[PDB]
Amino acid sequence: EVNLDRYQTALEEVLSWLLSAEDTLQAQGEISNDVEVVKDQFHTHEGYMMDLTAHQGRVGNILQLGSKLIGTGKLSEDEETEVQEQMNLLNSRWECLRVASMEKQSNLHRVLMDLQ
Repeated sequence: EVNLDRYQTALEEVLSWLLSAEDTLQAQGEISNDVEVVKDQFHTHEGYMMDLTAHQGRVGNILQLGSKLIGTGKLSEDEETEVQEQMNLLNSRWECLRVASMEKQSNLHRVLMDLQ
């Protein structure tokens, strides 16, 4: 029961962080025509990908905890359904950010190999 609570506490935290990191990526806007802003944008996004990587460990940890909870057989019908929906969401929201962050990294690095 404390498992099911420690899990759900980490889930809201990572999930919230995930909406925030989306927020951040979608505020960044467009890559600069100015090679000077671009380099800044590039070195900023590299700290973003460092941050991404660390939170990738948290997402997996919650995926492990969630799964094992299901696996114990010790969850009720509803409890299981919910842990199941939560991991869909965690999987899908993570992958959506992870892909856009990788695009951005590529577009940023490509536009600097060009211009800088």
